Amino acid sequence: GSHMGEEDLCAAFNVICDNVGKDWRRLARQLKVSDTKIDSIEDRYPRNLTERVRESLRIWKNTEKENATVAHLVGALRSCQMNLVADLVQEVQQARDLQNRSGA
Repeated sequence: GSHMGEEDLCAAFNVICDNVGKDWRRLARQLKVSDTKIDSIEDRYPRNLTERVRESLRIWKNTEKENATVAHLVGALRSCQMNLVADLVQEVQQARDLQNRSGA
């Protein structure tokens, strides 16, 4: 199994934290977050999404773990109506498709 893990994934988790602003509550829902949590996470940080986000991530991947690959991050981001974001992470998934460069 690879050793380092804060690589390409950095753009997938740093993205969720880069734009934020109702950006996480979108991936959070899609990642399988219930309303009892968004309401909780939101309370834990009423004026700090950058922190509440890191909270789902602990759960977010807890469910799609095996399906929480880089593609899951960007692929999921798109469902959050956040293409501009998903687009920069799309580069994340391109980190390897860039060798031959062949996306959509």
